[PDB]
Amino acid sequence: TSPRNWCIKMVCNPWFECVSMLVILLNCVTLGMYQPCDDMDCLSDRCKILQVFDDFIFIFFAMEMVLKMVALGIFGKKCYLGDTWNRLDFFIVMAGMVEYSLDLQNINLSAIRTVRVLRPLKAINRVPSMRILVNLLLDTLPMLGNVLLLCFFVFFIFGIIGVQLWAGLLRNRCFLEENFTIQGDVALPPYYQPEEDDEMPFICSLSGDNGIMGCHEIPPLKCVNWNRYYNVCRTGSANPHKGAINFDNIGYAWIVIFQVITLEGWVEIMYYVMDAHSFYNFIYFILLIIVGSFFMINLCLVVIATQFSETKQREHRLMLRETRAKLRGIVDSKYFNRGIMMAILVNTVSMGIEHHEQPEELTNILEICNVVFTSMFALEMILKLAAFGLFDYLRNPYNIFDSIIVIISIWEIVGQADGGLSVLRTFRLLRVLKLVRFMPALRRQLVVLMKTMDNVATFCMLLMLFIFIFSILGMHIFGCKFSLRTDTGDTVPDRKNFDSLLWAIVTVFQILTQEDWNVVLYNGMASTSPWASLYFVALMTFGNYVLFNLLVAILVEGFQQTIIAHKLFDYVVLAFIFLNCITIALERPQIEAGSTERIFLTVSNYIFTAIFVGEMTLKVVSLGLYFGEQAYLRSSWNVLDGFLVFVSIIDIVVSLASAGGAKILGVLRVLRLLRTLRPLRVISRAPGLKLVVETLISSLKPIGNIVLICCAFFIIFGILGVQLFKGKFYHCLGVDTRNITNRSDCMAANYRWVHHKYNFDNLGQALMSLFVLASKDGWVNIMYNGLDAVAVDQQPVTNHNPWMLLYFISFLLIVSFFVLNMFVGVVVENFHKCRQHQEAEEARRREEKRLRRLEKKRRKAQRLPYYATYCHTRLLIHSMCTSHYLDIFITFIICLNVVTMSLEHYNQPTSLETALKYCNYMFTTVFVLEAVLKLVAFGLRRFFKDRWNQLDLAIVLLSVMGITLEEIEINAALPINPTIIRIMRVLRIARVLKLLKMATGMRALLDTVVQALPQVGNLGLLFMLLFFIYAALGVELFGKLVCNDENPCEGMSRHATFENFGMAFLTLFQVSTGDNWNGIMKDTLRDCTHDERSCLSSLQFVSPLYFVSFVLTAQFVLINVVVAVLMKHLDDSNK
Ligand SMILES: CC(C)CCC[C@@H](C)[C@H]1CC[C@H]2[C@@H]3CC=C4C[C@@H](OC(=O)CCC(=O)O)CC[C@]4(C)[C@H]3CC[C@@]12C
Ligand SMILES: CC(C)CCC[C@@H](C)[C@H]1CC[C@H]2[C@@H]3CC=C4C[C@@H](OC(=O)CCC(=O)O)CC[C@]4(C)[C@H]3CC[C@]12C
Ligand SMILES: CC(C)CCC[C@@H](C)[C@H]1CC[C@H]2[C@@H]3CC=C4C[C@@H](OC(=O)CCC(=O)O)CC[C@]4(C)[C@H]3CC[C@]12C
Ligand SMILES: CC(C)CCC[C@@H](C)[C@H]1CC[C@H]2[C@@H]3CC=C4C[C@@H](OC(=O)CCC(=O)O)CC[C@]4(C)[C@H]3CC[C@]12C
Ligand SMILES: O=c1[nH]c2ccccc2n1C1CCN(CCCC(c2ccc(F)cc2)c2ccc(F)cc2)CC1
Ligand SMILES: *[C@@H]1O[C@H](CO)[C@@H](O)[C@H](O)[C@H]1NC(C)=O
Ligand SMILES: [Ca+2]
Ligand SMILES: [Ca+2]
Repeated sequence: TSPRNWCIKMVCNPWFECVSMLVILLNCVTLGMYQPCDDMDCLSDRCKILQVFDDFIFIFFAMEMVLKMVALGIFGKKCYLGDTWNRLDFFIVMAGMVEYSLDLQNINLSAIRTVRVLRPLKAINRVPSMRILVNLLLDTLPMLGNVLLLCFFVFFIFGIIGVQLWAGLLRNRCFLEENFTIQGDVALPPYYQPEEDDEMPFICSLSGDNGIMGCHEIPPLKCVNWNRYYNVCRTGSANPHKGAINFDNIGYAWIVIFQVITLEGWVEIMYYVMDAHSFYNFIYFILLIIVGSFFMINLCLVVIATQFSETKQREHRLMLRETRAKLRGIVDSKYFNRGIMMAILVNTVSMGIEHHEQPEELTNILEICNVVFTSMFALEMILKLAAFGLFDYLRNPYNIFDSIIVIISIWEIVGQADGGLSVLRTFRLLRVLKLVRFMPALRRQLVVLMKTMDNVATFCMLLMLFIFIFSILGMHIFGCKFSLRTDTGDTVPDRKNFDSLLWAIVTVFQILTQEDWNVVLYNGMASTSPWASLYFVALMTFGNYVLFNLLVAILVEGFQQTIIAHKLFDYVVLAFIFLNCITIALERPQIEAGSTERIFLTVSNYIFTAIFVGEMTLKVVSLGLYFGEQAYLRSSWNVLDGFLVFVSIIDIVVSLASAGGAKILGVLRVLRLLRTLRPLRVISRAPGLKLVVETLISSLKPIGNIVLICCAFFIIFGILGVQLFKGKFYHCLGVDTRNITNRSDCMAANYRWVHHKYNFDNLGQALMSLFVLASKDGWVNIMYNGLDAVAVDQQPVTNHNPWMLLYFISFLLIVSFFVLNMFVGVVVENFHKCRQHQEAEEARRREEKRLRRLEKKRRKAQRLPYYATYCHTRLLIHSMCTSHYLDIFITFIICLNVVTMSLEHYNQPTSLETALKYCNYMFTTVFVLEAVLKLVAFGLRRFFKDRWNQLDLAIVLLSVMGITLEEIEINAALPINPTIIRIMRVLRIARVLKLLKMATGMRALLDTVVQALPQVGNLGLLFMLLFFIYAALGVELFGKLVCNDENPCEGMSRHATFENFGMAFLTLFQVSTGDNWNGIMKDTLRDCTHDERSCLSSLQFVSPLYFVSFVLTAQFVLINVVVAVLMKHLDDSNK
């Protein structure tokens, strides 16, 4: 109409969208200036003027809303409320309206002011690339419901188990005697806490509960052993971590299960449970990690990638002067280019040399070397501008880059006064970048990287919007609430606080990286209220398991003589290895020399070596070593076996030379190390593992380019880190650690000059620290040491140099992107391979698939026995009583049962327990009722043919057994061990599995997993084998690292040490998960007090290599498991 026609021109003007986006950004800026720790009551100039800007923004929002409705109409597909984000704009408009109205009413209500945080979210529709990406993501969400209901299963089952088992156990610290006698001066705390004010508790075990720590393992204080008086322990006070980790409710159990889903702070709470209740809870925690933490979130990645692929396909288908030439010859000589390559390589080698307290002569050598190299590069500059000419030089901008290097280098040489020495040295790294102009494959690889970034840009902008929104929200609800109490006289804020928007963003990024996010969780959820964990859950989930899987999907979709017998020899030699491996699983460095076990191990090694050399001889006489083709050494695995047997012979010969053991000890160490590799012949002597290892190696080459690029970035950033930090990572750890500046002041107080173990002195330690950063573990501590570092030899101060965040976050982001593109590379390769075959086999299956269609045509009607069940008092059971309306009843009763076990908690009112008992009776009776109905519906033919009614039978049998045993303790007929009742309550959870019948989508998803078990099982066997090899190596290497008070460990706490074999197999399982593995490495490389040669040994050279190789191999094996599942998923989606 005419009134609409007045404003359609303005509202449809792209200028209107431009000014809209501009006011969105200005609103974001006004939000950013919030200072919760400083902005109390808004009694300042900045506060009032920002309130004025927010008023203006609200005015503009109301104006744009009203014009858009009057010009587009209301409540219709073409009207204003047609598109989602128009409705969202409506929502924030009304929210601001009510906020302003309540502000007029003089009501503070800092619970609706927090709604402002949704305002930046309006920009999502004002950028078309963002619009289309978010539209696709929203459209691909609704197919994600299946994995989320799987999430509900694997949270609810374990939460019920936990609340039934460990309810309230966490509380029970260790108290004093009942009628205790003290002369006076009451300093004895009510219970015992080893560290001040209960951040590390001493959870005991009640009498009657078989815990492991039972209040007689307390440390004797070091006079008067006051601690020994802590005799008995009863419940009370608070659960551990400021009342944040417990299993009392089911909400708390869900919080804890979420924490161990993120694989952070895991062994801490596992050891709480072990302290309190039983030693056998590692089964509970490991079964959760394997299922809940790996087969769950990676199923989310698989489902998101697959569904996004098909939604992209769907939307796509919807559309459906003379010597110049002479000198030119020397330039492209194919020998001069390699000469300047060698020049640049030795230049970067020279650059990496410098370190802390470098030799006085060496720095002069380096500076003259720099002069030589810049002179050579300038010579190349002049010769190339001469033989080519000014225009020919500028034709390729790589020449421009080289000229830039030349000019900055000569400027650095000239700039010897000030300023230049601080920065122009730091630009020397660009000289390394000249290699790309030479190496060919590293041109196409970077080109395809840029092709990816072409689309990754919009996702990156989306990510920063998301992180900004959540940082604003956190800074609201947690603002100035993390004030850590006094420690040296003042309440120093936690470094992870939310007080300033800079710290808000860096803390939200920290949490997104899942490193020390539990510290923030506890320190926040004990500040506001226990419901504050929903914020962390929403952040971590919506970010990590949705947006990032979206990024992965974006990349993946973007890239589109004598007699010889060989009948059963392999199985028997595999048996012999099993035996050898259980001979290898016992050499703990604690068996006393000359014991029965030592002798048994020696003789077992003797016979096993005899058997293996015998089979080696058999094979070689069958084939021959290298005498022509098809010999013994024409295959890799035979070469490996020969290598192992040769090392075995060397070891036995040297061992028999034990006399004169001086100077050969290192040889013995190396020979033991190479012994531990012997459990690797299974791959050769088993077909599936052999094929899988070949497939791994084959998939390893197409990602080689990215690996080399990532290693180059590691070297570049390592040299950069050496440049920035030289010897700044020294801090005066003492009783005061205050009012002291430099080493001289520290020695004045005589405390100590402690040296951090993760530093940037050398380039090797630079690479170690960079690997720690890149693996998202313990990187916050390194970042704190980086920001705090002040100068060469004095105390770091808190946040001295907040600019290093750029380095410490840019490294994480770049390394993370390279790792993501490495995965995406594995998938593409594998798909290409299978797709090439696939169709061939599947064609024949489709020829058989129509036969299966013909098979169902046979199935039409074999006179089903409904009539025999008709008129026999059950004409209604078989037909009217087996309808879906009778199964909605069963599902509803299942949900009521779920929500009624979801109500148990510690110290519940007795009335609630009685009501739950009555509800259990109700539900058992009804389950019996439809069990009998189903049994009368049909005889025993289909009763054993359903394969699912048996599940109902088992459940009803468990339920009736449970209700029957309840009577036994009503009448006290027989003394029943409460363990039986425990098992029965905890097993009542089996009534949940009845939902699987209706959830056909979950059935399909779990199936798609199930027909991946060839590859998945072979990879799992490989993974166990890798743990075995690395555990044996670790036991041999770090076996004797004593952990006591005088050697305070950081990561190997109680059973995570390497002493035994299994105790090391656990710590390998812990390192693989990436929880406090950096702590374990710091524990190993630890100079001791000359108590042992292991501490003084070559640990520094070999411990980091051990840990890095293990972490890389474990992660790669897991990636290959995931890609196998994903390919089978795409194949199933094809059919
Ligand atoms: C390549 C990326 C993917 C991972 C980085 C691998 C590093 C963990 C490796 C390669 C460089 C090695 C470093 C080379 C040099 C050294 C110096 C070495 O000797 C020392 O300077 C400390 C002892 C001393 O001399 O006082 C300590 C081991 C270390 C850090 C090495 C740590 C382990 C390192 C093997
Ligand atoms: C192109 C579109 C899609 C980008 C959307 C993201 C922006 C809306 C976000 C990303 C970066 C944010 C900026 C990050 C940094 C700050 C600095 C901040 O100022 C302060 O740091 C003050 C700190 C203090 O006072 O203690 C003001 C908000 C602002 C500009 C933010 C405004 C909102 C920005 C631009
Ligand atoms: C996408 C949805 C499902 C999650 C998005 C996160 C927020 C919209 C929700 C989830 C967590 C909730 C918070 C949980 C904890 C806090 C602190 C909590 O502390 C108090 O009791 C202070 C009471 C007061 O004086 O306001 C009050 C509820 C609140 C603000 C909640 C506000 C709304 C939050 C941030
Ligand atoms: C079957 C093959 C293919 C590999 C299986 C080997 C391991 C999975 C098993 C078999 C031998 C078991 C080990 C047998 C003996 C020991 C020593 C044992 O040490 C002690 O308990 C001594 C301390 C004490 O007695 O109090 C710890 C368990 C452990 C490591 C066992 C851990 C689990 C092991 C390594
Ligand atoms: O959550 C995050 N925020 C972050 C912010 C910055 C940097 C990293 C961030 N992270 C990661 C943290 C852990 N987690 C999976 C790790 C690797 C994972 C993977 C690797 C590559 C890839 F392309 C997709 C998924 C994977 C999955 C299965 C495996 F078997 C091995 C490894 C999700 C991403
Ligand atoms: C070390 O700190 C003290 C304490 O103020 C100061 O006087 C001195 O100049 C500093 N530098 C030294 C001793 O080189
Ligand atoms: Ca950690
Ligand atoms: Ca981690």
